[PDB]
Amino acid sequence: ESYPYAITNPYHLSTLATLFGINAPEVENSKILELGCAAGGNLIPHAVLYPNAHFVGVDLSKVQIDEANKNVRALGLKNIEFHHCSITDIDDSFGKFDYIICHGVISWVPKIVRDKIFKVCNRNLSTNGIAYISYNTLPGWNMVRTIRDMMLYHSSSFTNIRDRIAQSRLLLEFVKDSLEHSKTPYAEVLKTEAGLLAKQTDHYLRHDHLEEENAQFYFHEFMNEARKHNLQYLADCNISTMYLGNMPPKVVEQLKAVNDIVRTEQYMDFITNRRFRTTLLCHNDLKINRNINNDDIKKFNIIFNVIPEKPLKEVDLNNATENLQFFLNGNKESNLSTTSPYMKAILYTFSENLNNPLSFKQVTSEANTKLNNTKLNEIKNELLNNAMKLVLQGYISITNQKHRSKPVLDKPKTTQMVIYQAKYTPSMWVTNLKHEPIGVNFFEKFALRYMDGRNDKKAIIEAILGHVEKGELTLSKEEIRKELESLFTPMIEKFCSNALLV
Amino acid sequence: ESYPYAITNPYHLSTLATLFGINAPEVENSKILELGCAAGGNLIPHAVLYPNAHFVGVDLSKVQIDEANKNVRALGLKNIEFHHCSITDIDDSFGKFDYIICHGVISWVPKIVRDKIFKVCNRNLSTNGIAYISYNTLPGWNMVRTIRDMMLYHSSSFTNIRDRIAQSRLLLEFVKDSLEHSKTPYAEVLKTEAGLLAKQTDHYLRHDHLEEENAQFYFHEFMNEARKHNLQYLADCNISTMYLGNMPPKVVEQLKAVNDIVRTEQYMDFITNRRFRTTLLCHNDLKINRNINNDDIKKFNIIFNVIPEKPLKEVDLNNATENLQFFLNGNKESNLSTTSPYMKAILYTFSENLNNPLSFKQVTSEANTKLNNTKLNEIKNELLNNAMKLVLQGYISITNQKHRSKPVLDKPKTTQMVIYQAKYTPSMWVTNLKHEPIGVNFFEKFALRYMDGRNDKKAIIEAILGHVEKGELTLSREGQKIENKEEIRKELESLFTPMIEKFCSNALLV
Ligand SMILES: Nc1ncnc2c1ncn2[C@@H]1O[C@H](CSCC[C@H](N)C(=O)O)[C@@H](O)[C@H]1O
Ligand SMILES: Nc1ncnc2c1ncn2[C@@H]1O[C@H](CSCC[C@H](N)C(=O)O)[C@@H](O)[C@H]1O
Repeated sequence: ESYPYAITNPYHLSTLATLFGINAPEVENSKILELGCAAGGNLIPHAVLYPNAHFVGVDLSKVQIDEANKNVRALGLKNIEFHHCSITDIDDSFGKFDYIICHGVISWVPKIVRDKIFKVCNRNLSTNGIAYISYNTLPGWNMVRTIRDMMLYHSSSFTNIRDRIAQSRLLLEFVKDSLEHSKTPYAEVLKTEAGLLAKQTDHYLRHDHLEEENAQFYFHEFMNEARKHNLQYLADCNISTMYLGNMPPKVVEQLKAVNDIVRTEQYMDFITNRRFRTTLLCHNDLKINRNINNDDIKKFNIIFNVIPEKPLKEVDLNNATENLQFFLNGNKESNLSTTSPYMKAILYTFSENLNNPLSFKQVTSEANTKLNNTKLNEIKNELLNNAMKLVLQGYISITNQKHRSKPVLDKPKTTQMVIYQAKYTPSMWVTNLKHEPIGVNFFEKFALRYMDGRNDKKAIIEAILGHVEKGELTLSKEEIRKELESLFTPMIEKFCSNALLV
Repeated sequence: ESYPYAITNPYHLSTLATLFGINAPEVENSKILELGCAAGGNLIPHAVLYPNAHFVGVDLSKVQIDEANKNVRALGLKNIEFHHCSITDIDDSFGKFDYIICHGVISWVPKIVRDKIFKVCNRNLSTNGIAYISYNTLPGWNMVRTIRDMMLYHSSSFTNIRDRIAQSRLLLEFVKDSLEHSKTPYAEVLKTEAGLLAKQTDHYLRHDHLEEENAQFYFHEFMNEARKHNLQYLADCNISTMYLGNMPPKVVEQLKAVNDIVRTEQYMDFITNRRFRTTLLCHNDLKINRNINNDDIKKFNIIFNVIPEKPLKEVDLNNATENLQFFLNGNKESNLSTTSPYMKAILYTFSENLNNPLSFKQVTSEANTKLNNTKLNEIKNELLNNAMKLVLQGYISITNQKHRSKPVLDKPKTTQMVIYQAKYTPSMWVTNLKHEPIGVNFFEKFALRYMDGRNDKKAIIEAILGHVEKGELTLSREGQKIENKEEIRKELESLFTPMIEKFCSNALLV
């Protein structure tokens, strides 16, 4: 189970670099390095997308690297190589990379390897390159460490990994039952954290990992190390963690009064109990511009994943007594509502383009055709006044990736990575065109096996029919017929709006 | 400022020893050692109370030990020694002690000194003696450490201790400002913690104290160190921290099943976020009896400090359907109510005996007089069935201390220690007979100066009046001053009766 992590997508690093006034290299011709890449699930899909780029993963585990290379051979990729070696084996002969991704390693490795990671992110980084390093942080990690301590101390039962996992689990359940009637805040925190741990699979409970030491960085100590290597802080990959606007305005003005972003970020870590950071680093020499304005939205392609409570053909967009509701990435609650004809036209245009970025001009022109082409100015005004605020709060995505051609649904066609995963892989998820893991059931997976752009609906349904009778697939003959076709159109919608169709 | 800590009282250690089947040494002739005694405010009041007991303090700070010796000399005590030396200087020549008190020390000292504290608590402890060691604990200490890390980080502004203090205060208020509207639970925990910290004085916030390393014990790690020295866990001095009865029965059954008290205690620390322990240890070879029965209440004198909502003379206790309310140490917020006439009679009896220990026979016979002396057996049954449960939950105090004879309020007489504190010391608090600091206002402190067991009420009032006229005490009406000789005499006579009640109920009168 080697997952892609969308937040490490080189196009995301490049986007964030653009936001802050850095011109990062074009992704399609770039060179990309992943440190501690495991079996390559966070790297291989990019190699498939960008045959003109070059990819290098490094991991100390020979079994993971062997699995990486097996999938490389299977996909026919000529642009990617995996090396079984330590990070500490990397030297100047590896060359310079435009993007360096190190996700979930630096907290778990000894000091000599942490120092090496910083040194590679300097020496092997291109002039305008971007380095990603993610790590656990105090104060938020305290609670996790406590539970690990708890599970180790009560786990002296037997010697086996397997046997010990079961009593770790029933210790989590025992904790739940213990706190049943407790109203204190700490009981609430511990109960939720234990519930999370219980949900996880055995690889995360296995006690050899529980015993592993975490570096327990504070942000300012991490940055101390990065600055020793002449790297400066660019951004967190979730920019909403940098948002100061939900705080009292005197406080915000005071935070701006001192100008250093590391101290401000550390302060926010202290008062928010921050447990994890996904940090972007770049070379000291670059001049970063943190002054962001509304018009900056025009620099980017935009995604706002919103689902309207009422369909478009049932509403009159110029009826301003009607407050219409849109659910964000979903949904119920966690939502927004508008009375504006212009904001309605904008939100309806985003809801037809889910996970398919639109330029400022594309969004506003398409919304204007819903307003009879008369409103372009008012629409541009409404988007300008709002977009960047919602981006900085994390509701809207910006990307340097371009709008994708509308998929043709007569003969639905998924991607090379996805067809491969559906045919040859046991996992119940696939990697979409945004480098996001998308969960699928058995019906959706078997159906993805057949979307090459050739087979029509009847053909795909028949190919799946080969699978149901000899399972393989079992759906929870005529009932099977229209049960299968009732599942078809919603599946196509899910694939088309989750960037699984080409 | 050197406070007494009532929880370290050797009579409290002895009481807990008795609860668990240990016969600890008689307090009045004992030998008592305090490690890291600072200025001796936790030791000196016992030397005053127990002329036939011997007391030894040890502290590394010359300034503190000098203050302790100044107060010993001021009090004229011959039974107490204060030594300026390290705990590492203690050896077999110091002799054996029946009680050893180490409070707020071991978490703050290097590993070698911690080793030595355990060693002393074995080698210098009498056969039946009790050692007390308190320390900060994980997981609860995480938050405190975090705030200290924050303060040190956010004030690094070179070179000025007072200015660094001002920056740390500014920081803490800035925190409170930042979290105002935010409703998340972490924000609330942090908010009140920084509130406590802002409340304190400058010596707790000085960066050199913030930089000091805490040992950060888990309980099982503390007990591992104690066991190396052949010390076993007796109990926590707040026994309510040991109580499992508020947890689901199946959980309580599993905990009871594992039959390891140190593991059970650790589990409770994890699920309650325990931040501090006050631990009693004793030699490994003593047989500790953990089976506690209702009738064990008969072994102890008892205090339950309850204030009735309604005066006894306004209620009929024999009424069984009326719900009567009682407020604990306090209160009006935290209370206990009952319709039982027998529990009512017991509760009014405790309310008349505040902070004065009562035997089982005393509680039940006095309760019976309220029920017309026909109820003795029912009242004994009520106390039997509820008392030890309330003890283990922390509501009722048990003590090996004797019942004290009633103070005669005619010529009120306070104790040697508090008459010293009131006359000769700047502090606004005094140390009562139970080793508790009791806050006093200016009128109460002045009054205490004059209660020698000779001055009657008229003479005490005349003395205080002299202070009001000398300019050293002012009385607000309020908020206009009351300046006329008569009418200040009037007001003083108004204030005297509740003051004598408060002293009487706070164990300040002999
Ligand atoms: N010194 C070293 N050099 C190269 N890889 C290392 C290393 N030390 C640890 N690793 C690798 O670092 C990884 C940490 S687990 C994280 C793996 C992957 N990025 C993911 O999130 O799924 C493991 O695959 C381990 O084999
Ligand atoms: N090695 C050592 N030997 C003797 N005293 C020490 C010591 N290390 C620290 N101390 C003393 O331990 C005390 C810690 S502060 C706690 C003091 C006191 N028990 C109270 O609670 O008020 C300080 O007075 C310090 O001087």
